[PDB]
Amino acid sequence: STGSATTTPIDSLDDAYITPVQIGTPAQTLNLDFDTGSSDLWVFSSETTASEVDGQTIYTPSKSTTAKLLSGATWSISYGDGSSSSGDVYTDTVSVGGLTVTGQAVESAKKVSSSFTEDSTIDGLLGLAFSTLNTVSPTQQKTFFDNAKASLDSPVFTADLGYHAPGTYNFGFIDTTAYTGSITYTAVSTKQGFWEWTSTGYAVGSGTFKSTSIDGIADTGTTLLYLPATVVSAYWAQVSGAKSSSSVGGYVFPCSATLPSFTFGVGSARIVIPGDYIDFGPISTGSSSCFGGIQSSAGIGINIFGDVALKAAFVVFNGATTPTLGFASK
Repeated sequence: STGSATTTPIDSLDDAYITPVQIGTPAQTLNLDFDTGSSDLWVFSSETTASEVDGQTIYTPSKSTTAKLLSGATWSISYGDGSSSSGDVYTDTVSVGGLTVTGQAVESAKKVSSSFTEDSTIDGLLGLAFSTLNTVSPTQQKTFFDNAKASLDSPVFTADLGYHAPGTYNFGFIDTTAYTGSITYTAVSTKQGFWEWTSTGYAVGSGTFKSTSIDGIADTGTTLLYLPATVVSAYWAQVSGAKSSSSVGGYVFPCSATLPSFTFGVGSARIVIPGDYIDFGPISTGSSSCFGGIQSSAGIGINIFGDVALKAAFVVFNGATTPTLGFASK
């Protein structure tokens, strides 16, 4: 089998991407944030505290004839950005882009943190990291990809995120028309439950390539590109007027400045992030100070190749017995 779904930026800055997902019988369609950095499929629901729902579409398991309470099961997550949520668990039928899983754990939120309430466009998350990070207790549950894997034509999914435009998540096949050149594959460590890999280095604009190992994760659920302070300092040094602002909490720059591209290495191959991808607009409405899309990972404890980086590539998440990551230009 295969599946193919369009993924759409939630706003004009590509702060996140939503993908429609069919849950239950009859189908309830929710727009979920596909997140290769986490491993829970959780949704706004009829069980969510009323005051914490503000425009989201909810899953109502009582209206799904295929829903079954996973007795005794609870879940609770606190993301790397101070956001959290918790609740109970149902198993139900979940379809993405024509690909159907029966008995998928659907984690129904009783509580969500304010940041989720405040984002009306995101109805929940669909985790695509490794199932070892799933938070369901007492019995950890599998991700949508893990459950689909053996049925797929090939045990892979691909992320093709757009810049200020829709893109595509495919399951079970590689669309050879969606990228240029070849796909370069690179080793993955699953030791922290992430799609974790080592970039071979970077370049700033037309500058010379610096060969250096940068261990980090491919994370569709993180907006920005978080890299070591040395690397980030070297980037913003080439933007006149750019400064790191403690009050804002990162590098900012005047919108009149021209942003250089940023290149990262995948083996001997090179992915070029155009300068425009690194502009995240005024820090506040009407400000001439713009927020940067490349920021320091110091104090995160891990480097994160988020949407800023991934949307410059066609990315293969290969779930073979030994997982690997593939990157192509597009």
